[PDB]
Amino acid sequence: VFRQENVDDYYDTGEELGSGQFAVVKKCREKSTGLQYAAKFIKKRRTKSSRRGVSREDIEREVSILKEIQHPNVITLHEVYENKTDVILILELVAGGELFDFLAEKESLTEEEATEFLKQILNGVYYLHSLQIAHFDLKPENIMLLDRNVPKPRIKIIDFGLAHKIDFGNEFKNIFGTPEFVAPEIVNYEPLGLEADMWSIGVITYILLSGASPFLGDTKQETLANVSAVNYEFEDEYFSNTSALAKDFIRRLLVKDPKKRMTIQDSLQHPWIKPKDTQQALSRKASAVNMEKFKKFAAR
Repeated sequence: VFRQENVDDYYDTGEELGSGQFAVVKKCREKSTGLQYAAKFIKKRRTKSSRRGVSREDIEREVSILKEIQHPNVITLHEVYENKTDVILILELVAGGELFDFLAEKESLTEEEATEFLKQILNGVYYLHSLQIAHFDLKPENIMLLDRNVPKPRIKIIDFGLAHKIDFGNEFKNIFGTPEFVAPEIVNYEPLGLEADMWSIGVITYILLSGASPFLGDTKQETLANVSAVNYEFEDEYFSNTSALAKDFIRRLLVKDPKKRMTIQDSLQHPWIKPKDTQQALSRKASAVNMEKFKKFAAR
């Protein structure tokens, strides 16, 4: 059971900010404080038999995950309402748009500058994993900015509709997510855990440095074969001004066996992320993101 009052008693709701299949997001303003939020209206599935709406079980999972988390790089739940047909999540307002679109507006980006945005994603996932929460849905459109018009912008990780508590005593298996971004164990209906987020971080980093999707094929089913076999390459047309350390980073994340894939702790320590000496910090300032190609990717 959630707040029963009419959301309109405490909030002035405004214009639409987007819409998944089962949700509408509007801008809103809390009457008692004048602060701005965003109200996500999730459609309740009313009859078990129905394909429309979201089950109570899926909403309660999202909400109790969201209630549980408090960190500068993940989105904050303010408050939760419900009525006959919806569950209404009052969420923090993330106004800066997708990180990839903002990066596409620069004249260039060194591997050094890129690592500073990526450190923010790494910190968010670090916090999550330390609470045994797997996001299960990391992809660029879920990496946002609080505010784009400031010196050093803050990354916000959004969208917990797929997130789960990993419980030590029981396998979790499922197929879900976007084919280009999901790990092999997801594709193959094998046991899942925190390692899937690590594979998605690999896919994101690859795209950030090159503007190419590592596993994207000509049809959905080709993309899945690509993922499952770990069929990827660093082709020179894309990666020829990309350092050895960045390549090694991606390679330790894009790995079929999840027990052998890098952990979140391991990756905060990797020498691409934390240089150990002058040669390593040099060649990271010296290396550039492939900007011409990258811009094209955020353009599609």
